[PDB]
Amino acid sequence: SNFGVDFVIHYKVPAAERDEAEAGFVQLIRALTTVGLATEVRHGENESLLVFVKVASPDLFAKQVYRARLGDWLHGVRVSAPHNDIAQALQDEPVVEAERLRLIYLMITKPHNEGGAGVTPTNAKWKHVESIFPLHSHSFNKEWIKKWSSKYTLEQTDIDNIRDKFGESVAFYFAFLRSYFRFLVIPSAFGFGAWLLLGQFSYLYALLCGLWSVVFFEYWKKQEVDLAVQWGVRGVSIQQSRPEFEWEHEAEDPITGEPVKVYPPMKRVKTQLLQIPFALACVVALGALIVTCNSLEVFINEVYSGPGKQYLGFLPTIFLVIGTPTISGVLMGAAEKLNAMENYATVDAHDAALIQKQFVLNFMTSYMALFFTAFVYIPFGHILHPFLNFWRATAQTLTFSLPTREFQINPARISNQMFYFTVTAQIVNFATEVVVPYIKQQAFQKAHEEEAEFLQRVREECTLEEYDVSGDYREMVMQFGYVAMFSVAWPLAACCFLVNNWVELRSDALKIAISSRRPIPWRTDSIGPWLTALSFLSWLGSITSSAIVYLCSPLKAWGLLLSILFAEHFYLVVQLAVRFVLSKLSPGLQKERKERFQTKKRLPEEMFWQRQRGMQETIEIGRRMIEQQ
Amino acid sequence: SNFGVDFVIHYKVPAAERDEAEAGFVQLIRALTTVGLATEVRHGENESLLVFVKVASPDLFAKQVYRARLGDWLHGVRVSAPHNDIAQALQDEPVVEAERLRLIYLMITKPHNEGGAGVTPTNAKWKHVESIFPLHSHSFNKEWIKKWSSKYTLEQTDIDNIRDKFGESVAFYFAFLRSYFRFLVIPSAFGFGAWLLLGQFSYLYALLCGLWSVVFFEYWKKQEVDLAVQWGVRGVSIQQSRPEFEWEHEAEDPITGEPVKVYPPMKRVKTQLLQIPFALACVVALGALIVTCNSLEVFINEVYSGPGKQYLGFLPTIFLVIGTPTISGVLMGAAEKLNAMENYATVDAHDAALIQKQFVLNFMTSYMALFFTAFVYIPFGHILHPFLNFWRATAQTLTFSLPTREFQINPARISNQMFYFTVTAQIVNFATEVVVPYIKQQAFQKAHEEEAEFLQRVREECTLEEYDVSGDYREMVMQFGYVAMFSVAWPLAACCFLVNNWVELRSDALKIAISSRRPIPWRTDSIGPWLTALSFLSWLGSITSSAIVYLCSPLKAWGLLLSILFAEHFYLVVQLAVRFVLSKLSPGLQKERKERFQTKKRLPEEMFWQRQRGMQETIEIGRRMIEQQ
Ligand SMILES: [Ca+2]
Ligand SMILES: [Ca+2]
Ligand SMILES: [Ca+2]
Ligand SMILES: [Ca+2]
Repeated sequence: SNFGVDFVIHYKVPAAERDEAEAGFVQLIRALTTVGLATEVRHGENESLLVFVKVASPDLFAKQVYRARLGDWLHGVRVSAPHNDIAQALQDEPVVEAERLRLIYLMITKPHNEGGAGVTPTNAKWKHVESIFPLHSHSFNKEWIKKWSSKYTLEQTDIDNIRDKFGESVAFYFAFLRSYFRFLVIPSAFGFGAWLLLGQFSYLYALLCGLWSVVFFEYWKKQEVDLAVQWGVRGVSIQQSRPEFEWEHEAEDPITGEPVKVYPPMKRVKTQLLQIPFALACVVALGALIVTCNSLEVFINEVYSGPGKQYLGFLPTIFLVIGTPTISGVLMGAAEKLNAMENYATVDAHDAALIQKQFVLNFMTSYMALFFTAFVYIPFGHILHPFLNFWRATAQTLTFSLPTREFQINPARISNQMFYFTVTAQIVNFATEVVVPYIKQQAFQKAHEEEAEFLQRVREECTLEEYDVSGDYREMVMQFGYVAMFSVAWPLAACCFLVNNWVELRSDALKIAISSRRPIPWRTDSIGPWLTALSFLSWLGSITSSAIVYLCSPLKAWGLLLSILFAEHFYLVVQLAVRFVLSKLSPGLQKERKERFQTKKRLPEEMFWQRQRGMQETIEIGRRMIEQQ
Repeated sequence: SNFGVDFVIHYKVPAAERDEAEAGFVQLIRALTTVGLATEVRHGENESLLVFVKVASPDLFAKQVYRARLGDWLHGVRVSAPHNDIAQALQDEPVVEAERLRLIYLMITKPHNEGGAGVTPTNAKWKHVESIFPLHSHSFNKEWIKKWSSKYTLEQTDIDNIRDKFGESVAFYFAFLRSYFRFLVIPSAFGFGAWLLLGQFSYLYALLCGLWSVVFFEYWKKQEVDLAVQWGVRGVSIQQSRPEFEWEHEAEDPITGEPVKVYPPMKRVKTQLLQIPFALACVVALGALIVTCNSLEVFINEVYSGPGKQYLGFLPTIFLVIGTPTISGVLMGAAEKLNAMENYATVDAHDAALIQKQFVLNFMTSYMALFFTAFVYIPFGHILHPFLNFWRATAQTLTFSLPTREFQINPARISNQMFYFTVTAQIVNFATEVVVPYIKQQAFQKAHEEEAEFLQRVREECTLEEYDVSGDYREMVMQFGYVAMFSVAWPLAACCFLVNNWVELRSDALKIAISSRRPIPWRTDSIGPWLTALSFLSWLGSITSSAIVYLCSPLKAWGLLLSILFAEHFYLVVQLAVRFVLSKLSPGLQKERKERFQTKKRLPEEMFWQRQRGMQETIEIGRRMIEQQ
């Protein structure tokens, strides 16, 4: 059990600049004391100095919590008006752990004018402060793992508990994974049905796959809106600006009427418009390598008859493994250099821009081999003839002293590639994610009274790295892209993916439990830029499915064009119909509208009109007029 | 000048059922007296009985106006909170004429439980009440016409005055017409440039026309939102239900917490799903006639050599004129019968459904001849061979006693048709709209003291019909469809349209001034279903332009398919970019958010933490720890 410790600061001290390190330590202690948090100090690993900080006075902390809740309600991020006095607001809803931890973290690091102290390491006057991290709970982790590992389905209460404990981002990711796993069932069902009844490359399968993709996307959007409203986060616009921000001037904010720094959006749009040449450059760089190694593989495997073919067959795999990391790193460095000068105000926008910049690289790294195999190899077996000859010539130049074989296309290559990507890639990915990092950490670790165990545990936790949710989102997005794009060439893929997803729904949890330290609980409204990635992947799959089903079934061009047209237009019509049907039917919006309603409700001219100046006289004159007529 | 009269009721009395008519008259007088409005009675045309009604007590009317304003603010249709007491709300903003007239009309006709009396003629117990209409003002009409006829451009003040006087629907229509006229300038500019420099059937012209169409649509949507917020109408949801409504049960409204009748939306969607067979049936019915008369015209004009060709050349025009009205009437009756059982709650939804049902008929009536000429005649001159032979055979059967000529396609047919539709159709439409109805009314008209002139004027106004804004909207939509669809075949069209639009911007006003009586001032939020019509017309034109430019320039199919693909994808990309750019940049939303913001703001555990219980001691022990290290 934790010893009442709220936050821990590492504060590594190098051997050199000892006076500067001591000055930083005393300044940090002074700042934390003047903020109003109780602090201690203990030993580090070998040169650091671990310190523990916690809240001292519960009453002032409760007052600050109430003020933060009032501000959040005032800014419009929640729909429940708090009580006027602090007598039941903290009793009707207890202060959850995540909210208290987030408030403490915001107190620790913020500008001195409004917050407590700018203890952020990126200030350039606060160095040697390596990281600030909270502490894990062993009993809760064990109970959560045991409960989750022995249940066939997960109700909303588990996701609510995850939101209460670990914040909103992890809960959103787990809810998205649960929804994806639940919606992946129908894919598997009718894919297995088609594989049993029909054959390979079926048009109906592609059409129904597009329909399922659009239906799932719309339903997930609606459920995401509902969940965002339920948890009381909406447009979380209120975040503080990044320290590295450049502004031309300061004006008056039209909403709050406060002086804020203003940067025109036209300059930002003009800077953003330059992304296209970067995309083209990375596209060319990745293609010129992937195609080359793939062609080398086709040469080595297909057209060759010399001994020792098995030994030489591993050349392109190690070539890719050695080569693609450095190209990816150079391109990522260029993308970071580009994004640094974009002048993004909020940190979340900066992270979204970085994710969008990386997405193209991950997309091609995942799909270029399949695209080359399915669009260049199977339909046209003669376009690759000179490239092969090229390689053959080099073989002669390599030999300096060779038999060959007539080239014939093998239709089973795509099935083997899809089977590999569906089974072996998933198995290797799970092994790398779970087993090896724990073994590495344990091997690295192997090589006062009543508190030595706690100190050892906190040191071990400080040794570990920080957990990130971007990787899991990227993996799930790539899996969905595979399903939406290339499932028409091997219908049994989805079923296998389903099984993997189930294991992931627990495996990722284990990754949080033991192999990483608890992240800082942040608040987010949506999953982020992944919605656009999902939409683009679905749209591109809607075309690629029909292109593959026509080009891999003398291949008239007009037939392929007509198939692409029909598939795309059917996808658009289905999307419109699904959107209309869903819009015709959300408790969250109704609740917000009702709350707003309740809040609002809580607060010849004169003589003409004199002739018949009565009731009986008018009726009498009307009767006389009727009788005269 | 009006004699203080607010509203006029006709109350025609037939010769038969005199006792029933008298009973209705006395009941109506009693109801209007018990509501609280001063009423008179005068002579009619020959058997009717005109009555005048006005508000009696200004104080109670002002109180009702304030209550209505408070209710409107409470329901969320306006963003300005009224004053607590009636001392400056009626002084800061004077009660406009349109609002007072609308409130009086709502008082006159409404259910007796909440309103004054159900004087609506569609109640089946209130007959012989032909119509309730307000009175025009001659001085204001003359001044408005004189001011508008002598200004090159119109500022927002004129539209604001129109909104103040004639309500919101007419003001919205005039604002839309002004925006369309202003945005039609660039069309004319580069169309004239292309006609001077390039030749006919240019691809760049079609691409830029699509770009202009999407840009104009997005800008109009933004301006419409801004104008709707400015005038204090938003989601005008608050309208009373139609008397002819069928409900399964009554439940609690989630918003206002009041008992309202509930009809499930799934049944309505299922009923709406049957529209497709009706559309197909009307499509076939219109095509089977238009194609037949067009083919007869081609026979008579092209392949014939007998005398008296000019006399026989007018056969298909009179054939269309005689034939299409009855088909249109039958189809409209069927559509009305279908829409009556749709069970639409609000009257505006019913009108929108009727407009959407009619739109297909007007669309094909306008565009079928051009489609047949541009897609069947010019590219393939041999598909029409047997149809011609068919007609020729009948000629023999007609002769019962003939020379012919070899059939050759004339490329100038499309230019002549477009020139006709651009010049002669507009001239004839303007003449029919303006000149003939006034002459007909004057010819029909030709064949107590100090008030005879007013009685004659009111009788003449009662003679006229009711003004409707649907026709002008339909005409403008069809004009925009022509511009977006078939301008690539004759670039000089847009310029001519521009001139016509200018005249219309005054001509329609004249139509309101003299040829029609003032409509009941209603409130609307948007133009209605015309947004979907504009979007569909633009999307279809984006394809039709490229199809025409490729098929009318040995016509390989793959080239046409590729052209269609490229044009549609370019249109989609341009639409996405324009939407993003516009969203990156609206004062109305900012004002509403600021108003909402202001409204919201108006309201080993114990001993571990004891070892260093201070500030100086912590620093001293930290220094000792550092020294020991
Ligand atoms: Ca995995
Ligand atoms: Ca994962
Ligand atoms: Ca006209
Ligand atoms: Ca008009």
